Formats: sequence, C-alpha cells, structure tokens
Amino acid sequence: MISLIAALAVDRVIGMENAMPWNLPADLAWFKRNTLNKPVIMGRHTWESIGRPLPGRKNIILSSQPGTDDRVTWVKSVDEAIAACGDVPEIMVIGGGRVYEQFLPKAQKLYLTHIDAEVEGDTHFPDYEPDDWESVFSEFHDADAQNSHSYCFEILERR
Ligand SMILES: NC(=O)c1ccc[n+]([C@@H]2O[C@H](COP(=O)([O-])OP(=O)(O)OC[C@H]3O[C@@H](n4cnc5c(N)ncnc54)[C@H](OP(=O)(O)O)[C@@H]3O)[C@@H](O)[C@H]2O)c1
Ligand SMILES: Nc1nc(=O)c2nc(CNc3ccc(C(=O)N[C@@H](CCC(=O)O)C(=O)O)cc3)cnc2[nH]1
Ligand SMILES: [Mn+2]
Ligand SMILES: [Mn+2]
Ligand SMILES: [Mn+2]
Repeated sequence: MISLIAALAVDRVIGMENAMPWNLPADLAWFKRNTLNKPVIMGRHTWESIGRPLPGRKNIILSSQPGTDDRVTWVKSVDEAIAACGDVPEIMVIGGGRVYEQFLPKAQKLYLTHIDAEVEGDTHFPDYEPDDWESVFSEFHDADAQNSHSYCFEILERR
C-alpha cells in the first residue's frame, strides 16, 4: 500500500524556496509517529531541504543522477523506488510536489495536515479529486504556545 503524507497551508502551498517557513512541532510529531519504522520515499529537492537522514526509517531518494550519500538509498524511477521498499505493509511518500504528483494515482491513503496559515509559496500539493477520497479521521487543534497556527489532521482513504 502506498500512502502520501503532507502538510498544506492555504491554497495547498507546501513550500517556498526549498523550505517550509512555518514551525509546527505538533505536526512534526504527527509526521514522525506516522512514518517511523516505514520506508519513506522523497525527491532530491526534499532530501536537500531536510538535510540529513530521517532516523528509524529506510530513506529512499529519487534522482535521475547518481547518489551522493550512502546513508540513504538512491533510485532512478517510481517503479524502482517501490521495489526498493521491499514487502512492507505501507510505503510513505513524503514529497515534494513533483513526487506527490507521480505517486497520487497509486496511493490508497492520504495523511494531510491542513494548516490555517497564508504563505507565498512556489510548490503545491496536487489538485486531487475530492470525490475519490473518504475522510476516515479528522482532529482539529487550536493554536497554542508551541504551535502558532491552528491545524487539522486528516486521514483520507481512496473510495
Ligand atoms: N509541506 C510538506 O508536506 C512538504 C513535504 C515535502 C516537501 N515539501 C517542500 O516541497 C519542496 C520540494 O518539492 P519539489 O517539487 O521542488 O521537489 P521534489 O519533488 O522533492 O524533488 C524533485 C526531484 O526529484 C527527482 N525525481 C522526481 N521524480 C523522479 C523520477 N520519476 N525519476 C527520477 N528522479 C525523480 C528529480 O531529481 P533530479 O533533479 O536529481 O533528477 C527532481 O528534480 C520544498 O519546498 C520542500 O520544503 C513540503
Ligand atoms: N504533516 C507533515 N508535516 C511535515 O512537516 C512534513 N514534512 C515533510 C518533509 N520535510 C520534513 C522536514 C523535517 C522533518 C523532521 O525533522 N522530522 C523529525 C521530527 C521528529 C519530531 O519533531 O518529533 C522526524 O524524526 O520525523 C521531517 C520532514 C513531509 N511530509 C510532512 N508532513
Ligand atoms: Mn521503468
Ligand atoms: Mn514484493
Ligand atoms: Mn494562521
């Protein structure tokens, strides 16, 4: 099974200048819980944005060019990325925009955080078709001293 996980600001913005400008510790904790002990697939730009391997997960990087770090696994196509995960119950696709576009048609589940924040971005989550997806979990949180925007955790499953 393939799942996508992402955090979206207003208008599906996910990034600006190869960074995420907000800071929501509760959402990063949600990301860790939902990805630990699973393989994670990311594009090369997102690898550079994170800047180090994510511990406790098999890190698989898509790039058309040879890899430059043997602490992670490098692959050259979507099918190779999936194969490199092996026989696991759930593969997590962790972006960025280009990678999400390619894996969305193959995904059964979306883990989306909707953040009540406006930021001028250059990368968006794919326009997906709402009719194709059932919301099976949603949990809203007001802003607090650690998290400066309100946010909603949602899990959707392909109908
Ligand atoms: N808010 C969130 O949830 C979230 C999550 C992830 C990322 N982000 C943000 O998203 C932005 C990065 O997204 P992005 O769309 O620019 O880049 P991306 O999807 O992370 O990386 C694109 C790169 O991946 C490689 N690639 C993708 N598909 C491939 C394929 N089929 N075969 C081979 N290589 C492939 C290519 O690398 P080569 O050029 O080396 O061939 C391509 O240039 C950053 O701002 C980041 O902070 C946000
Ligand atoms: N919901 C969601 N939020 C995100 O921030 C997110 N980020 C990415 C890509 N970028 C990043 C950037 C940093 C870390 C990171 O530092 N993660 C640590 C945090 C642990 C914690 O804060 O408790 C990790 O071990 O996962 C992960 C992904 C992909 N999907 C996402 N999905
Ligand atoms: Mn092929
Ligand atoms: Mn197999
Ligand atoms: Mn806000």
